[PDB]
Amino acid sequence: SSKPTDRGQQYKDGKFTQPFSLVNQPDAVGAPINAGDFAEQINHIRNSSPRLYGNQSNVYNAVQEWLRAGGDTRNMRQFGIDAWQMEGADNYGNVQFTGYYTPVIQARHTRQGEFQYPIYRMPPKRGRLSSRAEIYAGALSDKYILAYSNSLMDNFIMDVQGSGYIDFGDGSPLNFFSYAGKNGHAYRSIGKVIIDRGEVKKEDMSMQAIRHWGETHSEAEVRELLEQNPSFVFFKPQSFAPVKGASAVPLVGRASVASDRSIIPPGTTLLAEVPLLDNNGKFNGQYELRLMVALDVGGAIKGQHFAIYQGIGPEAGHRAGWYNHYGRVWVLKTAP
Repeated sequence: SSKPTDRGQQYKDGKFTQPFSLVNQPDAVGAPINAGDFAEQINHIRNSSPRLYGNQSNVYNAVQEWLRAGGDTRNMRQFGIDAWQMEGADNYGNVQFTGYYTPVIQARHTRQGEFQYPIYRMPPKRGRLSSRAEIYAGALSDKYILAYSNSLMDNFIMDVQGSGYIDFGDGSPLNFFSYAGKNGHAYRSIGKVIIDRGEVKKEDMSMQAIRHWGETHSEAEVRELLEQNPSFVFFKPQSFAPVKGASAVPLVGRASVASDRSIIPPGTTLLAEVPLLDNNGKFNGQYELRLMVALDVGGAIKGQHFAIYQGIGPEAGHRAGWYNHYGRVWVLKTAP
């Protein structure tokens, strides 16, 4: 018998042969520890997607009533809540949990250390003529610099997206910057370049592939590559815009996940025992009972697999990085 337990896998609920198994009562003790966050998450659905809210409020309401009353898994029945245990990837109830987050651009107000890569606001017409290479070489006046970032590649991802969040590190709130304009040069595919060079395989090309490539190469190498795209993007300050997933609903850290729309539709409520990790990123045998809502999707997120949205910034990125563990999940539904 081969039953590994190094990644959080457990084998105390027997074998499952159906995608969803209705349980008398979840094999989980205590109450969810993220009630507050869950309430905030539901509110976001009520305000940002009234159509989805109206389709799942029966579940949200029942769950909320259960939580205020105590939140003990042994008392869910009286609220009409049914718990459907997921089979897991190994058919033993072990569901795959990865992590994901919203990256932030670290920046400073003046050139210093690694922060040598300026992000610009719209310059006058004449200044807009310069190609990327020329701007890199100092074509634009310093007065149009919005911030000095520590990553040329991150600046390019931002160019493609059209917006991004900048963290100046001074404790102030995150600054959101949105599309303001562009230079006079047509863009060229950076993805295409690293493909024709045999750096990345055609099927592996994604924004994350380009992002990762920049992290493992020198700025000199990144600059050389980036210069192949003469287009350049200009930005403007914008009032904060909360991060939304594919359901167009603002995501709340560790209270929302990305899931397979085929087996777990958006708005679906999840009760999960999430494996706890330390600073090193290792499973210590401890679990966390959380309530989460499927509000996003992904290309590599299919089947008995959930990607827990960790939030925004470096801390969230650390958690989202070393996350590839297993836990138990019960879909909560109201008895028809």
